Amino acid sequence: TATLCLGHHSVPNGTIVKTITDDQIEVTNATELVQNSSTGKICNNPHKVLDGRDCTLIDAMLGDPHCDVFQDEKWDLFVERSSAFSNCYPYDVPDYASLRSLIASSGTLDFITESFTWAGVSQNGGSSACKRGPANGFFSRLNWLTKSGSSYPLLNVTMPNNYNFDKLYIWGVHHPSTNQEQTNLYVQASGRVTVSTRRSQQTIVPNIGSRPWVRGQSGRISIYWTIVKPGDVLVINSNGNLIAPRGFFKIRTGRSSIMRSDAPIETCISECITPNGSIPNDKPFQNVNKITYGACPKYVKQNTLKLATGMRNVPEIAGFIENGWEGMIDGWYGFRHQNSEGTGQAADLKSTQAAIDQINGKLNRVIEKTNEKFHQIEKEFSEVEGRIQDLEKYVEDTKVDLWSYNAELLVALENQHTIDLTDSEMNKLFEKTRRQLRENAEDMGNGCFKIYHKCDNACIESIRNGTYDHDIYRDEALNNRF
Amino acid sequence: TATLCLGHHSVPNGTIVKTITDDQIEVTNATELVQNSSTGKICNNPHKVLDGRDCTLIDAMLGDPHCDVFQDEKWDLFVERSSAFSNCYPYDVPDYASLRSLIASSGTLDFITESFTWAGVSQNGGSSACKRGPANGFFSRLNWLTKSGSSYPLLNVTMPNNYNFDKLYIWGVHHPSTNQEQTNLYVQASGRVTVSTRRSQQTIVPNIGSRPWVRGQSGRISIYWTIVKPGDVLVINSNGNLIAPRGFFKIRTGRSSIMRSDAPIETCISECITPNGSIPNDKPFQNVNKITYGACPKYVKQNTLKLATGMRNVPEIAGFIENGWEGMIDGWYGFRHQNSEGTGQAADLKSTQAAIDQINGKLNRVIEKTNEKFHQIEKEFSEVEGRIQDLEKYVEDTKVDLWSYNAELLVALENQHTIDLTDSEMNKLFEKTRRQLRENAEDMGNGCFKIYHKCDNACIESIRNGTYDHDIYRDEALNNRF
Amino acid sequence: TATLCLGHHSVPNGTIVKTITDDQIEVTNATELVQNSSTGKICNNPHKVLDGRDCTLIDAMLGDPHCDVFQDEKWDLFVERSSAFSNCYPYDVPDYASLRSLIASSGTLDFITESFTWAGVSQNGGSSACKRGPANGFFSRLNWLTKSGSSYPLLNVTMPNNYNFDKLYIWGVHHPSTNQEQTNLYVQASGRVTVSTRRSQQTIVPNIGSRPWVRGQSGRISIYWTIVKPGDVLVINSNGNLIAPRGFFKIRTGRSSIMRSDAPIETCISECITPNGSIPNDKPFQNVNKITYGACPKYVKQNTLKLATGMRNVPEKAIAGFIENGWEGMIDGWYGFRHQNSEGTGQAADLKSTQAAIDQINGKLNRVIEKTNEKFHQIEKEFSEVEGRIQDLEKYVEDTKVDLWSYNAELLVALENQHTIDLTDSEMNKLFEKTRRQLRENAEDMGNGCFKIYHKCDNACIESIRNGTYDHDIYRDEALNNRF
Ligand SMILES: *[C@@H]1O[C@H](CO)[C@@H](O[C@@H]2O[C@H](CO)[C@@H](O[C@@H]3O[C@H](CO[C@H]4O[C@H](CO)[C@@H](O)[C@H](O)[C@@H]4O)[C@@H](O)[C@H](O[C@H]4O[C@H](CO)[C@@H](O)[C@H](O)[C@@H]4O)[C@@H]3O)[C@H](O)[C@H]2NC(C)=O)[C@H](O)[C@H]1NC(C)=O
Ligand SMILES: *[C@@H]1O[C@H](CO)[C@@H](O[C@@H]2O[C@H](CO)[C@@H](O[C@@H]3O[C@H](CO[C@H]4O[C@H](CO)[C@@H](O)[C@H](O)[C@@H]4O)[C@@H](O)[C@H](O[C@H]4O[C@H](CO)[C@@H](O)[C@H](O)[C@@H]4O)[C@@H]3O)[C@H](O)[C@H]2NC(C)=O)[C@H](O)[C@H]1NC(C)=O
Ligand SMILES: *[C@@H]1O[C@H](CO)[C@@H](O[C@@H]2O[C@H](CO)[C@@H](O[C@@H]3O[C@H](CO[C@H]4O[C@H](CO)[C@@H](O)[C@H](O)[C@@H]4O)[C@@H](O)[C@H](O[C@H]4O[C@H](CO)[C@@H](O)[C@H](O)[C@@H]4O)[C@@H]3O)[C@H](O)[C@H]2NC(C)=O)[C@H](O)[C@H]1NC(C)=O
Ligand SMILES: CC(=O)N[C@H]1[C@H]([C@H](O)[C@H](O)CO)O[C@@](O[C@@H]2[C@@H](O)[C@H](O)O[C@H](CO)[C@@H]2O)(C(=O)O)C[C@@H]1O
Ligand SMILES: CC(=O)N[C@H]1[C@H]([C@H](O)[C@H](O)CO)O[C@@](O[C@@H]2[C@@H](O)[C@H](O)O[C@H](CO)[C@@H]2O)(C(=O)O)C[C@@H]1O
Ligand SMILES: CC(=O)N[C@H]1[C@H]([C@H](O)[C@H](O)CO)O[C@@](O[C@@H]2[C@@H](O)[C@H](O)O[C@H](CO)[C@@H]2O)(C(=O)O)C[C@@H]1O
Ligand SMILES: *[C@@H]1O[C@H](CO)[C@@H](O[C@@H]2O[C@H](CO)[C@@H](O)[C@H](O)[C@H]2NC(C)=O)[C@H](O)[C@H]1NC(C)=O
Ligand SMILES: *[C@@H]1O[C@H](CO)[C@@H](O[C@@H]2O[C@H](CO)[C@@H](O)[C@H](O)[C@H]2NC(C)=O)[C@H](O)[C@H]1NC(C)=O
Ligand SMILES: *[C@@H]1O[C@H](CO)[C@@H](O[C@@H]2O[C@H](CO)[C@@H](O)[C@H](O)[C@H]2NC(C)=O)[C@H](O)[C@H]1NC(C)=O
Ligand SMILES: *[C@@H]1O[C@H](CO)[C@@H](O)[C@H](O)[C@H]1NC(C)=O
Ligand SMILES: *[C@@H]1O[C@H](CO)[C@@H](O)[C@H](O)[C@H]1NC(C)=O
Ligand SMILES: *[C@@H]1O[C@H](CO)[C@@H](O)[C@H](O)[C@H]1NC(C)=O
Repeated sequence: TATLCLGHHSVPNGTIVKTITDDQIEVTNATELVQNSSTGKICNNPHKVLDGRDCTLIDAMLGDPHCDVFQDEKWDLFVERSSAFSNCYPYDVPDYASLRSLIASSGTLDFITESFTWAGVSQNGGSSACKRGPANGFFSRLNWLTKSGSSYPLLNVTMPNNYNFDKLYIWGVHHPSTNQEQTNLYVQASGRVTVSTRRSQQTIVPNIGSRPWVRGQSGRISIYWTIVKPGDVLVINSNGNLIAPRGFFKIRTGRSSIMRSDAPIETCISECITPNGSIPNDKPFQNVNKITYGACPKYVKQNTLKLATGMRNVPEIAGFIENGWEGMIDGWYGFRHQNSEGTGQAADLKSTQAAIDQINGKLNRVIEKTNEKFHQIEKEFSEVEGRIQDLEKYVEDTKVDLWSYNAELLVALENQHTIDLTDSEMNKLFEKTRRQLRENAEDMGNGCFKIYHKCDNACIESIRNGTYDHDIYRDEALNNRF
Repeated sequence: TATLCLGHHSVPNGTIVKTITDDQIEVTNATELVQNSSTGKICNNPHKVLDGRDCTLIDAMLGDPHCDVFQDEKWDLFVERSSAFSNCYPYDVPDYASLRSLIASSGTLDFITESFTWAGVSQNGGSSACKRGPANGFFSRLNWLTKSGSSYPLLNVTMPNNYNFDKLYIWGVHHPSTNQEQTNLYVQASGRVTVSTRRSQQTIVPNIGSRPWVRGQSGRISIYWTIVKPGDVLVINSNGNLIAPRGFFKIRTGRSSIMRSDAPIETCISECITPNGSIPNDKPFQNVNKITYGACPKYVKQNTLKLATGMRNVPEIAGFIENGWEGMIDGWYGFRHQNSEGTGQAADLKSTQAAIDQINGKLNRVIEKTNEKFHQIEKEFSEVEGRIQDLEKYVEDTKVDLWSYNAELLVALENQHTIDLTDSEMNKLFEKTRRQLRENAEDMGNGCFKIYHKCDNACIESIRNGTYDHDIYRDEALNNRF
Repeated sequence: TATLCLGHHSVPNGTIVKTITDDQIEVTNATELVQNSSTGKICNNPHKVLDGRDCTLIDAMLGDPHCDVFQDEKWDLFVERSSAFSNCYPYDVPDYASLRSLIASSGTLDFITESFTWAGVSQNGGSSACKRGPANGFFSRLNWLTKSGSSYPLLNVTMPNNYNFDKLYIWGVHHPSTNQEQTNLYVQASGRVTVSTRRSQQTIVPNIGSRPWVRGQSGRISIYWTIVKPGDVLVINSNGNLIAPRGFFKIRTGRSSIMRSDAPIETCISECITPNGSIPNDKPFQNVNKITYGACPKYVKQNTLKLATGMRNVPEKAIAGFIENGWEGMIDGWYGFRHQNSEGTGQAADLKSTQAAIDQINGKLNRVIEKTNEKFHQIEKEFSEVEGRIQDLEKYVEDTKVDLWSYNAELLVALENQHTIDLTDSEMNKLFEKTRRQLRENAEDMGNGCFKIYHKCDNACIESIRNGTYDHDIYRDEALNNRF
């Protein structure tokens, strides 16, 4: 007689995962699917990262003197720091967020000076709240007009767009603190500013009243913008309180954006940037921050998700029935034989290769490699606003919940199918071996066959290869069994 | 000889479910996953529910006399009734929804009086449209200023924030019906109101014109609000038409919200509130209302979803092949034996336990227990508005469709796997029994084994336990079978 | 002895699909789930499609002369062309998109004229920028008021809503180019327009200043609207610069909408319309356009998704069984028997297992996904100008929805293919095991899916085995001598 047993490998330290059917099952190998940490640094490649330091994007656009270093800059990602401050004439922007988003998306601050003529007024007004060295100054891209002599005439100027790209104009209106100041700077008791194209118009009447002192001044300035398409024309008509433009900004379509962060910038390479720093993108999910730029993993709420990579781990001649082989390091499935010569062991390459090829590349079949997103909505707020902020928060929360559910279900399903396939492979190998031994062998019921004839080492090798001929040993076996 | 059959339990009345593969299959037990009814009452525990009977939140905030009972109230959920009405001076709020949302989210009406000084004007103006008993009155939190003698001087007042929390100020502007009324109440022919901090400013010019009578009055009032951060200062500068504040409201961050409902409030306990009433949250899905507050099931479009909790139900010695055992009430899987002593029956505990432990707790592996949401967007509207309302409706519709698809797919998948696992358990038990009987038994092909030796009750019990020794009965069987 | 083999059909040209476990597996039949093409025409049935031609919806509402043919029209879908233009007095609409969406959703332009009284002013002002034939004209639904003699008195007019439906009023304000023009047309140096109900009010002060010439004019007009509920009243109070309404529009609730397209309209039937044209809706997914109207498939990013309809396709390499071998010579069913005997070889098919497999395969996708979701009026999804916050939010919402539905479609196809392959394999194995059960001890398995029967099993014996009425005892003893 002889013994031929079939078995599968096991490891001393396994990992616990979750399936559709079982909450905890131990397997021989697993991988983590959620990225949960960052180095805390922002890499300067391959995206062009521009550090704003102590300047906001709007202050750099307007021409705050301590931001003069930012003239005509370009970026892929503009990083705004929390220590930024303003040091010029106090101002406000109706719909600040929209202008900020527009400028950030455009990705450039290229400015072209134009030859405006302002007949009968003084130009280049200044203030002690915006100092350029020792002298009083103002925003570098704006022109503060006041009366000349004792008159402030009606201004009526035009500028056509004879290029083939769009023009962006930034202009403003001054709000004085008293009626006496209004008459002192602009002769008329009530100013008016009108800015129009062939398809749009805006008219502003200034507001008068005392306000809290900011850098010594109780007056204010309001900022507005206008876009002029190719073939159109801009007309400015005003009888007081005009803060004139000095030229226009180019506006482009691209993949630029802006981000708030305090992380330092270092020399390295990374495709995914968050406010916490750069993160690697080899995993499909991340838990670091829902604000991202570049090729990034999808944000989820879970901090860990384990995907099974090997078969179930069963502690440890016998077969595979509730028994694993801790002494096998040559493969996943294999044979053992007990004989007159002695015990021997070998592995099955075909079933191991089939299992590995099935397991490898599993998650790429369902989920995409990397989703690249560049400019998105704001997801953190500093002031309370109401309806629109509520809607933005609701949208983000809904998206996060749905993607977290997707990730959980996908991991559970994949683990279930991996376990099932490994078990089926083992059973198929056992059944094929049973098919080869037609009537000369019997199943012991523990995954092990007993062969009734003399099966030496060459006999076992013939069985393992698949060239076993039962007829040769048929009659003898029929004598041993009955 | 003897007969040993394997079988599974059956029930007289089963339930229909749907799987991935079959449109309808009958099982022995199932559970409903969608909650589709409410008692029609709102429970007063554990959330603090405040009923605004005849008052809206805005009217209670401003100080409508018939809302005077609501001064300095707090809530977790404010319930607005459809029979609420206004009984004071006619008014309107630019961006009513935003102020309503922010007050509701704050969750309190705590008001602190401040000592404003208004020099040269008369205070506490009233109207017959807002009666406090027999006398003419006004909103309790606002101060109506008019001329004193024959003059209305320029008002210029300031108030600093020396606390460590934010302040909310409510103020207003009066719109008269005629120019004569304008000059009669405020000496100047055109009023103006300016309210500012160091970081913001608002200026309002009143509108003059006749309007439809409301409680005898053709004039109107417009309401505005301002938030003052710690370390900032509020400045009010007015030439006329000012409705002054009397103090400030505390504004907080929390989980409070507001709801429109007509359901009565009763003494009970429930964690999930809808406009239809309170609902239990033991099920993962609900169909009652997409407006919810608290720990609630997810809203879906389906009114019923059945999850299988038992094996397939097959109508009814024989085995398990296309035959169930209605006479088995001691377990799920079991043995029957036919012998010289007589027929006998028993149940298998291990396979039953494995099946039950697999079935129990299946849905908790994929879906979360309860998602708590407190303040969300509005989902029902009474007027047509356009762009923003279209966006809100679109967002809600997208969310509902995606979650309904998720629920349908999850139920189908879980039912498929439950059926598969029960079938596999039965087959495994049969194969194990076949393994134990090595050569002394024959498979009848109906799920039954024919034993060709004398197998008495003790022999049956040895087979069932797993201690059956074939060698003892080997030779005799070989004589009987051949 | 005799031979009995079990096998399954195969085809000379199979199709590749993807499952959860395999990147590529070849099956005998598959179907495409994504619609990726259109005929380029919009069908005029069953929806009512109205071609705007050279007019926008707002211009047709206001009464632009070259749009006069659109008076009192109705639609289910309004189609705006890219060659539309305006040919009247220059104007602008604050919140243009909201008014456009409201009118498009209402679905009608039914107008009722009312008898307003404007005492002390002249009516029916016109311009050379808006010509009706040879004469100067104006919008047909608006009345341009102007001074009479040397005075422009204060106007207070009222109109009550005594019906049981809502009223929509469109009105406007004129912005002159100079102060002299302001005093010439309206005596007062600063005009004012107030429009109010019991629950709302709006007041407009006109703006003065020079603007670029549009059809000879530097002045402008601004357009506003007001809704009056049943039992309410409208009051108009003005002392200059008013563009008065002539009546009211009916406003309805329904499923009407508007779409931008240049596709021509033809006589045909189709339930789903896109800017590219009509598309059939027999498939659950589409890749043509994310803008749709009617009963339409869900938009996804993938251009193809193949769902398996048959079993795995195995080529055909002494008859053999189903083990790594298919039967190209079988055209009568999916699973079948073959027998080798003294009379000769014979073949037959199994009807029960084939029927079970087909009934499982048929109608699988309808169990999970709904047939058709009908959507009528939605948000805008393409923009011509940069705006900022709201446009960013709309684009973000649409992108999120598209990504989630694409993931759903991919996962569903993979899961369904996996289960189809599993069910076909299980059916074949079950048939083989049943056949093994019938031959209790009278036959031996060769291990290639084929049994060999030790006794004399003729054609009638084969048929008895196939039917399920084979009795082993009859041939028991004889086989027990052949085997041992
Ligand atoms: C309408 O109401 C507003 C608000 O109340 C008034 O605005 C105030 O106007 C006064 C006068 O212009 C302002 O007073 C000035 O404040 C400056 C800043 O003060 C800060 O810094 C100093 C020292 O750094 C601190 O001590 C102080 O507490 C503040 O923290 C001062 O620097 C100015 O000093 C000038 O006057 C002093 C007088 O002794 C001279 O010695 C100095 O050399 C210098 O000339 C000055 O005191 C006040 O800040 C404004 N308030 C606000 C909130 O901005 C309007 O004036 C009022 N309008 C009318 C018509 O009444
Ligand atoms: C600008 O245009 C508007 C719109 O027409 C005009 O506003 C109207 O002004 C008049 C005069 O002030 C208002 O008339 C008053 O209406 C009150 C409410 O009437 C309702 O209730 C009564 C009884 O409950 C009903 O019979 C009636 O049909 C209404 O349902 C009346 O109570 C007032 O009564 C006073 O006058 C009568 C006259 O006999 C006396 O007997 C009374 O004691 C009392 O003194 C009064 O009739 C009218 O309501 C306003 N209309 C609207 C829509 O509000 C402006 O006049 C106009 N501007 C100018 C400058 O002309
Ligand atoms: C404030 O600033 C604005 C902006 O500059 C000024 O607006 C301009 O006003 C002038 C005067 O009315 C306008 O001039 C007129 O332009 C018409 C259109 O010109 C177009 O078409 C012609 C031929 O088709 C082209 O050659 C031309 O380049 C344009 O493409 C002309 O048709 C008018 O012609 C009149 O004058 C000629 C003079 O020879 C006569 O022969 C004609 O019969 C006719 O009477 C006229 O030239 C100009 O278009 C306005 N510009 C814009 C951009 O709108 C304001 O005038 C200014 N306000 C003040 C107070 O200064
Ligand atoms: C262009 C111009 O007029 N610049 C002035 C400026 C403005 O007049 C003012 O900011 C408009 O609100 O004001 C400057 O300052 C003045 C002080 O020097 C003076 O003591 O008080 C004035 C207020 O009553 C005013 O603040 C400034 O901003 O530096 C002077 C500058 O030339
Ligand atoms: C604080 C004050 O002036 N209160 C007045 C009030 C206002 O003057 C008015 O609401 C401003 O629009 O008006 C009161 O009523 C008046 C009537 O008594 C009078 O017959 O007609 C007036 C209109 O021309 C006005 O309606 C009121 O609202 O009760 C009187 C109150 O003292
Ligand atoms: C109802 C009316 O007053 N219609 C005028 C119209 C308006 O006065 C004007 O559009 C208001 O801005 O203007 C018309 O044209 C005028 C020219 O004929 C004239 O040479 O120059 C005027 C400007 O100073 C004005 O453009 C028009 O629009 O056709 C004449 C019409 O009767
Ligand atoms: C990445 O940075 C964010 C900053 O927003 C961290 O999130 C905050 O974490 C603190 C500490 O737990 C909380 O108090 C805040 O409420 C969090 N903010 C938000 C918006 O969630 C986050 O923990 C950081 N992640 C890593 C891995 O460093
Ligand atoms: C819960 O209350 C809502 C009220 O919004 C009910 O929904 C309405 O039901 C009526 C009657 O079928 C319809 O005419 C309305 O169109 C429904 N409104 C909406 C917004 O869908 C709902 O039926 C109630 N549910 C239960 C279980 O009582
Ligand atoms: C249906 O029409 C849309 C029009 O938007 C086509 O999408 C455009 O295709 C062109 C050509 O590749 C691109 O340059 C544009 O960027 C696309 N626009 C958008 C918004 O995606 C689309 O290809 C058409 N589909 C069919 C099947 O004809
Ligand atoms: C576990 O699987 C990963 C593949 O994801 C492989 O890189 C790793 O070497 C495996 N671990 C062991 C111990 O084989
Ligand atoms: C059906 O299953 C539920 C558990 O989901 C259990 O409470 C109930 O008793 C079962 N019904 C029967 C008849 O066993
Ligand atoms: C493939 O399946 C479709 C239905 O899914 C059927 O119409 C078609 O005839 C099938 N092809 C063949 C060759 O049977």
